[PDB]
Amino acid sequence: SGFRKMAFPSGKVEGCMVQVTCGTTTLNGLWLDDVVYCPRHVICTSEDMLNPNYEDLLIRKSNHNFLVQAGNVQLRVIGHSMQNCVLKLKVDTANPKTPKYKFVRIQPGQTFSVLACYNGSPSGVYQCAMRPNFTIKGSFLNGSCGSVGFNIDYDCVSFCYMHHMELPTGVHAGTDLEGNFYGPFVDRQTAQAAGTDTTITVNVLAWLYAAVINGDRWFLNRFTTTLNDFNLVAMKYNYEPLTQDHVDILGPLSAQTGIAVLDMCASLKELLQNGMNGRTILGSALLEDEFTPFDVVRQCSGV
Amino acid sequence: SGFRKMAFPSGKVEGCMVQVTCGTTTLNGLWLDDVVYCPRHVICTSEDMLNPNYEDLLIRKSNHNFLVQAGNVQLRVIGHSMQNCVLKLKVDTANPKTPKYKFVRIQPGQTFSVLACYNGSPSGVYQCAMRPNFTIKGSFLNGSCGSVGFNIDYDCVSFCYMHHMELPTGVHAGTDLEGNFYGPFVDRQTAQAAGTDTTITVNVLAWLYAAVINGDRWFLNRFTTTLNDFNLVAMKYNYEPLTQDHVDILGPLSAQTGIAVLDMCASLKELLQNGMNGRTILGSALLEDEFTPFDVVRQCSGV
Ligand SMILES: *[C@](O)(C(=O)NC1CC1)[C@H](C[C@@H]1CCNC1=O)NC(=O)[C@H](CC(C)C)N1C[C@@H](NC(=O)OCc2cc(F)cc(F)c2)CCC1=O
Ligand SMILES: *[C@](O)(C(=O)NC1CC1)[C@H](C[C@@H]1CCNC1=O)NC(=O)[C@H](CC(C)C)N1C[C@@H](NC(=O)OCc2cc(F)cc(F)c2)CCC1=O
Repeated sequence: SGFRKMAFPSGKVEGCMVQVTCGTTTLNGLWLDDVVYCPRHVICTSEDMLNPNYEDLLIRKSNHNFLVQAGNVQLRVIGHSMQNCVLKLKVDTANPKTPKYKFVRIQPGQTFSVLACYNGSPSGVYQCAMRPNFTIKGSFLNGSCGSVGFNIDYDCVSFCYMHHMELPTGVHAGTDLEGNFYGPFVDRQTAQAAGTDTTITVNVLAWLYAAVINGDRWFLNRFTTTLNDFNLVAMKYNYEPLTQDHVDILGPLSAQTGIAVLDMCASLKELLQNGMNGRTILGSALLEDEFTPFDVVRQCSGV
Repeated sequence: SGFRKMAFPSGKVEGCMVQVTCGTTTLNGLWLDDVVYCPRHVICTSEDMLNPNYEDLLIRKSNHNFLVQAGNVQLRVIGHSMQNCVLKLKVDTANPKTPKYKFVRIQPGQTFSVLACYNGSPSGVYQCAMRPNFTIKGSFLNGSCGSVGFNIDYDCVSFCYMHHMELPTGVHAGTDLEGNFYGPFVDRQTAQAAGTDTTITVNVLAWLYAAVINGDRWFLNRFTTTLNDFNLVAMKYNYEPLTQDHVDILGPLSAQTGIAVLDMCASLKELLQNGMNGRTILGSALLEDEFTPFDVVRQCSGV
């Protein structure tokens, strides 16, 4: 039946993207009700970026210094504040397309859709994971800042991510919609370290289950293992330690397949220890960790 | 900056999806102006599927036998015809959300976004290639039939694909919107062969260029090659033969990188002959052929 990297439909979020301009800097804003959210570094100059005092930079700016463009229509800014690393622009006009929405801080290992935007126009949509080190493996060029990540909950959009920066590793960092960075990152042009990039173990198990449901079951061995024994081998390969919570989350996938979580851990252990010998699992020659159990169920149940 | 499998924004296509029901069969329709398009096998019973005479099956049906539901509203069917393997239902109400659109037959090697739908509700969106053997590597469960593939041309939606069937290989087949199958497939439950699944060579070169633009350039060797010499090695590995058209399409990527197409062919030759030695290119341990040159430029230029 197939297994694919799948984003949520983007339409509800498309009608929320606007253009925000301050001096020479143009980027993306999120227009919900009568508030527009964007990265505060919209106020920064080329050289301000080395060590900006946002409080002093923001103080030289008034309502009329912000150009907020929905399509071809200019909105009137009647208020501004800084919340952490986001600028909230109060506007005269409530977005008539505002969907039912929430702001959530996502946890590491969870996935969301990114609607990649330039000049407040939606460009494309792809799925990302908040990696254990609070980075994402995105596709973000000059102009993409203010692009948002989100989940759809039948009708309700859960915004979880706003894009701010690229790290030397070719990897991306940003905030929740209250403007708190995921991870230790700051919005300034300085040397910044993402930690060691550990693998989301529960996600790899979900993906090996997806493989089995789709008839790909060569990597299944005659062995079994224990939490402590598997987790000794995880540690060696920079895998997140598997917990009983993780085992319980996988139970619907165990139940559907008839393969005990611990039997799947044994298979994973030998793949980690032996490699794949030029063989592939769901069209990949490496172990994929950017699918959650929910993602696997959703796609293998048809939500 | 990153390189990712990216779909078009789906919103324009979301407002075009309806539910089509005939007897016990429910699937997806495309509502454009006052016409609804869907797979003709909507009229089929469990056993009709072995060898259906669609003409005779369609003759036992009237306008009122078709239930077309846009959200919670029933549309009135005032006409029906069969065009090849699609049913066109004429409806009283023109879709008020009809975008500027075209129907195109895509060529093999070109890519499109699939909006995976169940019960006329959009589920998710992912990018596919029409493979040389006229199959796609999708994610399609019971209920997905009538889901469409499309390109966006600034404002104009180019619908190219409607989903009909799964092949034994776990691989998918369907029609253009005039109801002509891509490839030799027929809408009946019989043993059907996709041909040998050849690699789209121009796409792999585009992807090796994308790798280089994103700073991943280990697979570059000190050698060069000729069309005829590379194409002798392509043949061995079931790669599409590279033509001077293919070379010309890649020129903007050559020009931006300073790497001659033929120098990139030499790199590809040694990867095909030597493998990757457990190394990765853009996070893949195999050679990716589902990105076109346009896709690479679009993502590496920010369209
Ligand atoms: C957005 O602000 C944006 O799109 N702005 C509109 C173009 C005006 C961009 C998005 C980046 C740009 C390229 N691809 C992206 O995702 N972000 C920034 O400009 C960041 C602003 C900071 C204040 C957060 N920014 C500035 C630079 N930071 C830097 O040099 O850090 C040290 C560094 C980083 C690195 F990756 C390698 C190094 F060796 C050193 C550049 C990176 C960045 O994201
Ligand atoms: C749609 O019609 C659909 O979603 N219908 C709504 C559920 C009522 C489905 C989509 C398929 C179903 C599972 N995943 C899909 O993508 N298509 C069909 O039902 C096809 C109808 C035919 C008339 C085209 N269909 C029927 C079966 N065909 C078959 O058995 O062919 C021989 C075969 C195929 C195979 F893959 C392996 C074999 F060993 C033999 C099943 C497959 C199919 O797509």
